[PDB]
Amino acid sequence: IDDCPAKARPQHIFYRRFLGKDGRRDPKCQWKFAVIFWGNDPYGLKKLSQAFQFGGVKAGPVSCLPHPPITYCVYVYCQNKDTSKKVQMARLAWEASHPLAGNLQSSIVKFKKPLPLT
Amino acid sequence: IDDCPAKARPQHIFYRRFLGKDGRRDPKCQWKFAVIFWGNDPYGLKKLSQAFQFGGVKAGPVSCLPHPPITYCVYVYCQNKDTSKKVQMARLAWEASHPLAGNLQSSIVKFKKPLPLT
Amino acid sequence: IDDCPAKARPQHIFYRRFLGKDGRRDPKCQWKFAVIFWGNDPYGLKKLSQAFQFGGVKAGPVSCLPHPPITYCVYVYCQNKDTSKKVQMARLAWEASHPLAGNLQSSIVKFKKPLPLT
Amino acid sequence: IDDCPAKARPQHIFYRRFLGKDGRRDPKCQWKFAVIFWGNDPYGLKKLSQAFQFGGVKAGPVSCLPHPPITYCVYVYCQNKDTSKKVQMARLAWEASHPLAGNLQSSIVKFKKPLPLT
Amino acid sequence: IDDCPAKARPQHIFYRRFLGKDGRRDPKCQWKFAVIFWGNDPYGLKKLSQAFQFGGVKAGPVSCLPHPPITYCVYVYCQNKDTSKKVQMARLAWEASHPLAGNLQSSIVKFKKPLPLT
Amino acid sequence: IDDCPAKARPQHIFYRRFLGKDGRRDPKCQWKFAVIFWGNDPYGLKKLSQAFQFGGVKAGPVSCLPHPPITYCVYVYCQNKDTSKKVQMARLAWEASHPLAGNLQSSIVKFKKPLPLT
Amino acid sequence: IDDCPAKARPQHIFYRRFLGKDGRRDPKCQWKFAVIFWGNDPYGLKKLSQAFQFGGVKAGPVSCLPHPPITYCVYVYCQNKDTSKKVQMARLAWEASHPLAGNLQSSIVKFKKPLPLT
Amino acid sequence: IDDCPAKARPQHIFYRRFLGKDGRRDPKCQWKFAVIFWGNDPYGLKKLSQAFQFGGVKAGPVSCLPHPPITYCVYVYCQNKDTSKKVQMARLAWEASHPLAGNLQSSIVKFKKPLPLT
Repeated sequence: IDDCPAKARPQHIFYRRFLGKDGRRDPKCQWKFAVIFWGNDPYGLKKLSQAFQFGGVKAGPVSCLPHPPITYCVYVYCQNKDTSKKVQMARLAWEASHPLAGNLQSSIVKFKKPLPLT
Repeated sequence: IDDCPAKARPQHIFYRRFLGKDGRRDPKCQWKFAVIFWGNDPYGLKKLSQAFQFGGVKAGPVSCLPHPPITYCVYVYCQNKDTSKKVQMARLAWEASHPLAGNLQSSIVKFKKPLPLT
Repeated sequence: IDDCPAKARPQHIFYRRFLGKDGRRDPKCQWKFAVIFWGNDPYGLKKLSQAFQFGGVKAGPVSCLPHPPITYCVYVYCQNKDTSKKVQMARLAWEASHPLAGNLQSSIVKFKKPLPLT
Repeated sequence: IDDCPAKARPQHIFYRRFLGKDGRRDPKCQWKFAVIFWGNDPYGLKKLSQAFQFGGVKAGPVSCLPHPPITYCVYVYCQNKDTSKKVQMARLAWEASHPLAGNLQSSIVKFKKPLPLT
Repeated sequence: IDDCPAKARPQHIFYRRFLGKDGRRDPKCQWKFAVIFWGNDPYGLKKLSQAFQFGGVKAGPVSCLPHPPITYCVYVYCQNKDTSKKVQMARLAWEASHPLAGNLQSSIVKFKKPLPLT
Repeated sequence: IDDCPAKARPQHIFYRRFLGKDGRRDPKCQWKFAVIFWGNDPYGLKKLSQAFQFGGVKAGPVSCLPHPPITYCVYVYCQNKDTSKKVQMARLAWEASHPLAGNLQSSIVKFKKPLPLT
Repeated sequence: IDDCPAKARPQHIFYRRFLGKDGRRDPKCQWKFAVIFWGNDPYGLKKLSQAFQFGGVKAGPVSCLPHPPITYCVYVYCQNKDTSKKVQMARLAWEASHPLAGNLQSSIVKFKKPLPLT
Repeated sequence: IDDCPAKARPQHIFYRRFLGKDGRRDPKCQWKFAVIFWGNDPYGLKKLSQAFQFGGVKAGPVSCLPHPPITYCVYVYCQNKDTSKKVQMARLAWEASHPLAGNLQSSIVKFKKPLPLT
C-alpha cells in the first residue's frame, strides 16, 4: 500500500477490503476475464487505474475509445467470473458510499483465449 | 425514507443509491429470487431487515437457523438474478465502507415457483 | 422420535416413512437446497416445523413474510434436488391423506452457495 | 367415481385429491410422459391400474416384464413432466399413509414422440 | 435361434443381422431405454415380441393401451439411446423389405431411473 | 422411378418405402445435413448413388478419399437431422435384408452453413 | 513441399504459414471435421485440392454436386473445430491477398462418427 | 479510403476485401464483441489501429498492458461473434501473405453488457 501512489490509496484500501481472497494471489486460476471502465473524466479514471493493482486484479493505463465528447476508458483485468463482476460492484460501492466520486458506466468482459498475466 | 425507522436510515440511503433502477418498482418481473443473510448478531440483522424495503427488494423479519451459538438470519427477497447478487454485494459494500458494521456471511437464493409479492 | 415433541409425531412418523434414505444422514452431500412453506395459519406451520428434523432435512422456526392478513412461513432445508421436491410432495401427501390438516402453499428453493448445516 | 370399480376407490379418492389440476383435463398439453409401476404382486398392481383413470392421467392393464419370480407391471400415462413424477410421489404417499398397502418400486418415463391419447 | 419359436425366426434372423454389436450383450451399459410398438393387430405384435429377445434388447408380452378399436402394444427394452432408435428403424426396415408385414406406429422411450434387467 | 436407371431400382423402391414423408419434398426445411458412405467397392457405391435421388435426399457422384487400398465414397445429402440418420439406417436395412449387397461403413454429417440445393 | 506438385505450391506455402501448429500432425485428435469448397471452376478447385495435404488437414479429389451450370466441389478434412473454420478463413485470405484467384463459396462441416484418417 | 491515412492503406484495402458484408454497416446488431491485439512493437500496432475503422469494426488507440519488456496493445471492436474471430483471422492472413509484417498474438473478447458504439 506504501508503494501505491497516494491519490488512489482511499480507493485502494476500500477495494482491498471489499474484494478479499478472490482479489489476492490465486495462481491456479487463468486470467480469461477483465472489466472495462469507460467515462468522460480522465482524472477519475486515472485514479481508478492506480487504485487497482493486485494479485488477482490488474488494471492497464487510461485509454481512449473509438468515436463515430472524447470517451476515456481503463480496463481492469481479473482471474475468474466472480472477481470480474465483483470489481464492477466494487466501484459502484465507492460511488454510492463516496458521493464526491464521479459516476462511471462499465461492462463485464470475457476473453476466450488466456491473457499473459502471471 | 421518512417512513423507514431511523436506525437503518444510514443503510437505507446507501442501498437506495447503490441499487438504483433494478431495486425500485419493476412490476413486470416475477419474484423468483431472495438472498439470505445469516449472522450471530441479532442487532445488526434487525438493522439490515429494516434497511431493505423497496419496490424490487423486500426483507422479512429476523429468524433463527436450524442447530445440529445461536444463528440468526434474515431473508432479503428480490425480483431477478441481477438484483439478487447485487444486494449481496450491497451489504459487503457497507461492511467495507463502514468498518464499525459487523461481518455477515450470506448466499444467493433461487426459488423455482414464484412468491406472493406484488 | 421420543425426543421429538408429541404434536408433530403423527406427521413425523409419516414423513419418516415417506422420505426414506434420501431423508436420513447423507453427509457427502452439500446442502444447497431448502423448501419454504408459507401459510396464514401459525398453528399448523409450527407443527410442520416440529415435524421436520432429520439427518438430511432440517426446518427452521416459524417466520413472517413481507407485506406490501399476516403470512407466516417456515423454511425446510434439504440436501439435494431430489429431497427438496420430495418434501414438498411429502406435505401434500399428508394434506390429501389427512383432510383435517390445513392447506399450505409452497415452492421449492435453490441456494447457490452452500449452507452451514452438517 | 361411481363409474370406477369399488376396490380402487380408496386409492382413487386419494389420488384425486393429491394430484389436483395437473391431474384433470389439460387438453393443450401433449402426452409425452408415462410412469411404470413394477411389482411382484399382481393383486395390488391391478388395484393401482383401476385407481388411475383421469383427464391427465391414464393407466394401462397389468403386464409382465422380461425375465433374464415373475415381475408384473402397469404403466401410468401422464401429460407433462410435473404429473409424471407427481404420480410416482402419489403412490409412495399411499404406501406411507396406508401401511397395509404393498411396496412398489417405480421409475419415471419419458417418450420422445407423442402418444395417441386425447 | 433354435430356442426362439419359429414364427418370429424370419424376423429374428433379420434383427440379429441389422442390430449387430449394440444389440448383443453389453453389460457395462445400464438399461434406461425402451421402445413401445403399438398397433391394432395382436397377431403381428406377438410375432414382434417373440422376435426381440437379445443381450442388449428385450421385449415384454403384448399389452393393451388406455382407451378414452382396441389398441395393443408391446414394449421393447434397450440399453442406450443408439439401440433405442435403431430398433425403431429395425422394424421399419422389415416393413419396407417385407410388404406382407403389417404397418406399426411406434415411439422411442426414455426412462429416468434404471430398470431391473441384467 | 422410370427415369431412374434400372440397376438401382431395387434399392430405389426400397428406400422410397423406407423413408416416407421425410424423404420427399419438404421445401420449408434447409439442407444442413448429408451422410457420407465410404467403401472399397466402386460398383456398389455407384449403385447407391443412383439409388438416392429424392425431394429431401440427394446423392452426389462417387468420389475418392484421402490416403495417408483405394477408398471410394459417395455423399448423400439430406434436409434435417431425422432424415440424415434415417438414410444411414436405410442402407443397413438393405444390407441385412439383402445379404448379397456389400457392407458399407458410414457416418452422419452436419454442415453449419446451408447448402445450395432447392 | 518438393513432393507437392508445383501449381499449388504458392497456395501450399501460404496455408503452411497461415495454419501453423493446428495444421500439422496432431495425432491425439480425432478427425470429426471437414470443410467443403464448392465452385463452378474445376481448375481452381483442383489447385485447392493439391494445395491442402497436411498432418492435420487433408483434401480429397474434385467432385460434382447434385443438380436439381455444373457445380464442382472438393472436401477438405480437418481434425478439430478450430482448424475446420481456420481453413475456411485460410482460403478467403488467399482470395483477398491474391485477387487473380477465383471466388469460392464454402461451409464448415461436422461429422458425428470419426473418419478413417490417421 | 482516401480519408484513412496512407500507412495503413495496404492493410485497409486488404481487410476491406477480407471481411466483406459482416465488416460494413450492420446497425441492427449490438456491439458485444471486441478483439485485443497485443505485441511488443508499437509501430505495427499503430498501423493496425489505423487499419481498422469500419461500419462493423472499430479500433481504439494503442495502449499498454499491466506488467507483473513493455507490452503494447490495441483493441479492435466488432458487432457479432462472427466478425470477432474473423478479424483475428484477418490479421493472421496479412502476416502469412506479407512476411515483412510483424507477428502479433491476440485473443477474441466477449463483453456482457453492450458498448456505446453506433
